Amino acid sequence: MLSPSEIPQRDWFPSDFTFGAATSAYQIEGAWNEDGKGESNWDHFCHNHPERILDGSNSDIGANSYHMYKTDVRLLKEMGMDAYRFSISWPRILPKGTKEGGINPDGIKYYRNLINLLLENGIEPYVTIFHWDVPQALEEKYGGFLDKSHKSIVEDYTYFAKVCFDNFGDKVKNWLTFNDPQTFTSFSYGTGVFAPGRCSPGLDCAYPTGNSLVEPYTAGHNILLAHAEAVDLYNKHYKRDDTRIGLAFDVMGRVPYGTSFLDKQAEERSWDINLGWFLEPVVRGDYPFSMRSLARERLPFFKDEQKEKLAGSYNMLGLNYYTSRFSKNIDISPNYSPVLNTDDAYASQEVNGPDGKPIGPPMGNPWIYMYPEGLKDLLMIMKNKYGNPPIYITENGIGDVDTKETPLPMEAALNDYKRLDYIQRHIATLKESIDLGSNVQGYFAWSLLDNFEWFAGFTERYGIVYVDRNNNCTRYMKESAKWLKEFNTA
Amino acid sequence: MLSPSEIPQRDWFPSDFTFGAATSAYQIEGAWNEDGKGESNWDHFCHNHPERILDGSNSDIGANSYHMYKTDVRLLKEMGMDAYRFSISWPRILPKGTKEGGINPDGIKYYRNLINLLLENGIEPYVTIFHWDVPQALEEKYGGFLDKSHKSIVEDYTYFAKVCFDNFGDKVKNWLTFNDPQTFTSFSYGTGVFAPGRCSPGLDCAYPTGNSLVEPYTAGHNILLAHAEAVDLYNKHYKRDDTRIGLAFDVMGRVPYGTSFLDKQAEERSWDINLGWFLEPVVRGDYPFSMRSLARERLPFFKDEQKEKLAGSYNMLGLNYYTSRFSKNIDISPNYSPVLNTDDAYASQEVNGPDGKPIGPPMGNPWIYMYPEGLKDLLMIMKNKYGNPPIYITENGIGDVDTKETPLPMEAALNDYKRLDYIQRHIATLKESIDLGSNVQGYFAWSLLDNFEWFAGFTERYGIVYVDRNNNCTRYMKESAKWLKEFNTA
Repeated sequence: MLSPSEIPQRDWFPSDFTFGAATSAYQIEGAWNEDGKGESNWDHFCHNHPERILDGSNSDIGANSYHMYKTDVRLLKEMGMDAYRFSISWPRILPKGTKEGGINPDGIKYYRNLINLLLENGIEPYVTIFHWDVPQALEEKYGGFLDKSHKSIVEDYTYFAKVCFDNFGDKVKNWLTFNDPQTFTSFSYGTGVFAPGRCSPGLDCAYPTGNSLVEPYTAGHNILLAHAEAVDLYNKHYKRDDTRIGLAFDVMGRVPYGTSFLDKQAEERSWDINLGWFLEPVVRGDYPFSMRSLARERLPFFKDEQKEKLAGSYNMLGLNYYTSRFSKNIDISPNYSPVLNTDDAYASQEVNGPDGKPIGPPMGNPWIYMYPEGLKDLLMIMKNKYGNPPIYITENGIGDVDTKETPLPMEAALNDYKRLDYIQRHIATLKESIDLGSNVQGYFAWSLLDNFEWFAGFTERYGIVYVDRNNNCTRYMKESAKWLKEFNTA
Repeated sequence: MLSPSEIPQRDWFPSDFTFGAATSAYQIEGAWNEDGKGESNWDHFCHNHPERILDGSNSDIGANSYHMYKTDVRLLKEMGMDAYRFSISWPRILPKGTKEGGINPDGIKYYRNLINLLLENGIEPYVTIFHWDVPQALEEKYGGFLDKSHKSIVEDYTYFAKVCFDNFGDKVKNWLTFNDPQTFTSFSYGTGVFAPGRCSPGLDCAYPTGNSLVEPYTAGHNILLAHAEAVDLYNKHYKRDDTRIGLAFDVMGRVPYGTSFLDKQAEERSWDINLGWFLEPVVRGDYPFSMRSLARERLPFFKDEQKEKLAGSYNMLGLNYYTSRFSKNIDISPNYSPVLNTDDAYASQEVNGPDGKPIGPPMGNPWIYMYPEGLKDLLMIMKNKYGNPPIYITENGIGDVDTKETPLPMEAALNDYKRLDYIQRHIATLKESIDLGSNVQGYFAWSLLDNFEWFAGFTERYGIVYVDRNNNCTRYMKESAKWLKEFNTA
């Protein structure tokens, strides 16, 4: 348990530092087929493959934030949050996903009202343009981000961004093109645990007719081109001195498994395939050398023109941090063959070190182990290797397990001391990292609300604010939310 | 240049520290076809392709050390050298390079007498078994180290090794299986400037029908297998508590060209392809990860049993250092295709940094630039990354250019102050390295004598002792030799 002097204080950070909460459209909105909203890959996947969701649920209602946005703002305001990061639903704005399909007026109106209400309450909006919700129309037309041409999806995404810029740009000063590109490509096309659920034949996913060694890279390539093109557009016609744009990467810290220089090299390849994959291209205009030498022809090349648009295509960067892993070396040899795109790193990602102990105490769900040190390591890397750009921890939190077999009593769900302790530690880590020179400028507690958790469905509660789906999605502040309130209010 | 207090003193090093000089058989012996000595790849290359030698010479005479070894020993004694590193001519011991061809008694006689003379004069012999002089018989039989079976050359070398252990093991306490395996493979089969002169079609060498991207690796693989087999034989039947065996690697220091992390990565790949290529296998039993990822199938895999014999196959390691280079990153791209095996590191090795200035002052010939710091970097790498094993700088020196067009007058050749300054600086660097914890135990000035310099023929004088080939290879000490004498006997 942290001691009194170890609990972070708002005044530990500069006056302009940003503290907020975050969410994603498909996870909280609900109203999935309401007011003209088009169907998304996730609507499709959940409805057609409930057996691929842990509890067979879907986000038809989620946290019902489409209808309850005023309450979400009230909660953010009561907590004294400086900002709120949320995402826009592509199919809710462009039901057909394209210009020809037309812009959905109600979709525009919804985010318009949410943005104005936030600003009216002094909360700065950090708008994520895309969070895995691809219009099913594009998915059917050309496989969405699997688009072999590297043109259709890029054009349609760019137009989608243009729509957000045209309608919200006068109000929004912070844009995030993508969120978690690595998890999206690896889970949607590698292990196929995410919509549309594709993987190599022989693997266990809904559609074992893809290629876990190629499709993740194809999609990743399209995401980068889309990002570069959107940023080019924003810069040319929408940017203002006081506005910024970037993207957020999902990243787990990497620590050498053992003492051999071999594990340090494995650790190196691991940061590369996780963070480098999408970060290096926006920083320097191309993928990490490691990945190029290992994925080879399975990793598409950029044109010199694309490298240019990509290099430096951001004013700030988001970092979604939750845990870390020990990276253990795997030699190139006839005995080993990569199966998943992530195997190209030639390193196993271990939870337990050589002493058989976990890298950090388990937080509850199957993958989160508390290791704040990794966040510092990550920040030091951003600082010393990637130009120390403005950083925002766009996601940080834990999931409280709550299953039909082992329900989490409301009272316990509210007394989320483990979550509180975890959040406090990472915030403390940021304070340390800042003193060390890290250009981090904000922290967003992940999940303002308890909501849908993709393949985990509703088996986990990540919110700092409880949502009782049994009672009109009523929100109740958890101890974590209450401390943050005290923190920002102090 | 170096102030009085900066000049190294013998008392700067431990009393057991070793100071010596070195040479190689083909470069100094002469008597290429005397007393039953068989023809070597180098005898063949020089005689058949004199046009591939800068001054069209050969080493039929060299420094005539076969007949003049006695004076070589006297010089070494005069300088108070602790040890003498020389190599054994494979074809002189085994004219047909094999057991069936029989052992040549005169060959055994010569080295046996050199060894006894050295010892009776208190000079420790450090014997290099192979220094590029492959019996032509084996070359014609199966291409020598190009042996596609990875069997014949291995057994023939092992037997050659056995012959050496049998006849000299009782007196020799320090063995070096190979010397400069990287230069040998790269120059003999990559650029083709070394015997037999093979390179990829389209390249300029005597036999542009090889493969500069494959043959260097094949030969390298055979060298490693040969080494492991010889060390295994040695450890099982000849090694005594006071004897040691290893090999020596040629290595240029690598420094990132610019300040980008990309050049640090390039620097990394450069150490790997130059030093790691042969070092990592004898340390851990396999090639560097970088090389396997880049050379791929052109880099043979070791059987588990071979990996076992290779890992830890040495009691000491030799390092042949002369200069360093700035490693500049080269991205993997459809625009770049490796032509030479060395291009596999995706890094250009530059003499001049971004400021257009050379990494170090030019020492005279076309490739040596004085950069003592590079030696320290190398020693620290050995220390912190490769187990800090006993290290002997088995080679270090410079080559005084002496051509027909621009002869080096004897007076100018004897007053080799550039060489003297260069040697004193590297010796100082060893003292600094020892203080940093380096496990270096000795230093060998390269070229006891002025001699044949491979493709450079006699256009360069690397000796600390002048050899007047015009007279009868009469030897005269240079200022460098005189200082070393003062140094050792002070």
